[PDB]
Amino acid sequence: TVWETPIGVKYTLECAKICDSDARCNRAVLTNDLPEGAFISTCSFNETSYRVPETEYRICPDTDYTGVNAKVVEGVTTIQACAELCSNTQDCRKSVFDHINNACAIKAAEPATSIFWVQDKQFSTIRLPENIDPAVKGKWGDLIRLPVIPVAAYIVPSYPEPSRLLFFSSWSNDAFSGASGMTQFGDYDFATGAISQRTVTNTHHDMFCPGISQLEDGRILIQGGSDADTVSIYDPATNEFTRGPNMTLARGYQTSCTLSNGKVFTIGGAYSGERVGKNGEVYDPVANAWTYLPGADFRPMLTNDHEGIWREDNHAWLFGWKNGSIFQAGPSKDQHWYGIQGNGTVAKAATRDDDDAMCGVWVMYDAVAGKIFSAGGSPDYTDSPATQRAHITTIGEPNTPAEVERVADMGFPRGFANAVVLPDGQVLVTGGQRMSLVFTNTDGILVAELFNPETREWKQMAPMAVPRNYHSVSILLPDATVFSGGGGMCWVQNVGDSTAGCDKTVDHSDGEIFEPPYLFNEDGSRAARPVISISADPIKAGATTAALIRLGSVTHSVNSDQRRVPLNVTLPDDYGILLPGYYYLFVSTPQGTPSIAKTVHVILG
Ligand SMILES: *[C@@H]1O[C@H](CO)[C@@H](O)[C@H](O)[C@H]1NC(C)=O
Ligand SMILES: [Cu+2]
Repeated sequence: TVWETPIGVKYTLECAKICDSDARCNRAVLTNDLPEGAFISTCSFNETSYRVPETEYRICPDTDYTGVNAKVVEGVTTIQACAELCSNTQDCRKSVFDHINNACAIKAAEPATSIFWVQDKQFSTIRLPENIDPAVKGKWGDLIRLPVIPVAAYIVPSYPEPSRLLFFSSWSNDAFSGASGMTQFGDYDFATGAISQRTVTNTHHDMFCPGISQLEDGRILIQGGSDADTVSIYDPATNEFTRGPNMTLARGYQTSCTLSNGKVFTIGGAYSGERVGKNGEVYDPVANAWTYLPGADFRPMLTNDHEGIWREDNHAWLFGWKNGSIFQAGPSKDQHWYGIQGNGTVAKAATRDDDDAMCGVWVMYDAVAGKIFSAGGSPDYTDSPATQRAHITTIGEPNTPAEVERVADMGFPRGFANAVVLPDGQVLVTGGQRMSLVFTNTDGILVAELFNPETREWKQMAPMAVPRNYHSVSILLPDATVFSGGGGMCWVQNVGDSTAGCDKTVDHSDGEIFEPPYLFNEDGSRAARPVISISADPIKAGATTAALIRLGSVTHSVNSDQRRVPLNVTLPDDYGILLPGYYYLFVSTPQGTPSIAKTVHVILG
């Protein structure tokens, strides 16, 4: 028995309307689709327009705008009077009416401040609706609710294009501890909009805080984390998980990268296992064996962190390059080549910056010219003002110097931001916060920014709805849209222990999808997209505008699997440019408009 008020609110019919009249009433003697506190991208209820005496504003009932106020005024008794007050306040785009206390808040200016939109019966929100030109600024869809906070996500490789996204958290949907023989997992078909969860127990792996690398045959190698030694192998073709060999050394928060030769190198990972610097190691899918590399020395890639060595070897910016090489772009001030020959190899390649940029974003946007984009991050893991500084790092031959040029500063300092390269080799940076503060919404940037490497300039994109900071993700989707999601998670001392004491306002068990400008004509209508009608055949390197993009895996601001291979409309010879593994074929009109990718499985000589 569910009484649904006209405006759309819903109780679980005489005291009921008594309760709907008192903004302070949850119980009587309230059960909306979303819980109270939930963040929203769109009004969950029937809105109302409203015109001022001199001639407009949209009103969403039972909702709040959180963030700094320009003004709070105690006089006001009515939404209409709060609305009036906004019109008379210079630069007022958003205002809040507090039913309980007869108060009107004018929200401070976006994007200088960030403002969020929450379900809350105590309030009503008023807004001068932004006219957003999708041709200049793209468009965000509405929050997608998910069973599991997507702390880690990867595209499941399929034919003729992928349809699914796995994501995972820890032993719980919204909480982590230490080791626990289990991970909570979520499966989102973005063709059907279908969503399922599952507990993965068979690999005895809590995969929270892991390394992630897609192998040659498109299996995903999930390494360490809460079960610091345990390795899990995800088989797209059976959607089942297999136990890989224990790493030589227990790690968490380390990065891994697939190499030229379909081996996987990892270095660092002082978060879990022993709390000391971790030297390199390399997985051979063929031997099905890990090999400790004592000469792949952690010490040169250490950041200097206020929290010490726990953090310093974390989230290295690793790329497989030519002839089994590894480039380390950061986050440490200085960059380094690493090799797996003999027992190791490490050498300085360049100085990128005069400060470390922990969890800064990083992407190889042009493999064929070894161009790497980097921006944001913070000198320390947490309690650290993020940087606006960005760089193109140019890499020629493995183990010779590399070229770093400071390009223009981002519009916003970002810690814990996420990045994807797009078919045109533009980079989309989403989320992150002014000051790295683990488990916070604080000063989450909502405006996406698109860096043009051809121009070396930034454009501000339309704003998303939720802050995407610690434990968030971004990842390219086959239809050339960006998925942005997660945030939060709560530490509890033991597995099973109650989550009741956790602040869930920082938990964002959901995502949202960006349609970049390139999907829109000058009139805001969706551009006509090139279609493709390709052999589903393992093609090898060097065999015969367009671009390939390797399927992404992503956690903790680390996307080690994504790589843009620009083409001649004809694959390149070098596997250290064309890393083997599953890609996206993007054919795009010479105005800039791309296809729904066709999946292309590159294999080794
Ligand atoms: C494509 O051809 C151009 C000249 O035709 C060449 O310089 C370039 O290296 C080739 N591929 C890419 C992606 O640049
Ligand atoms: Cu974490």
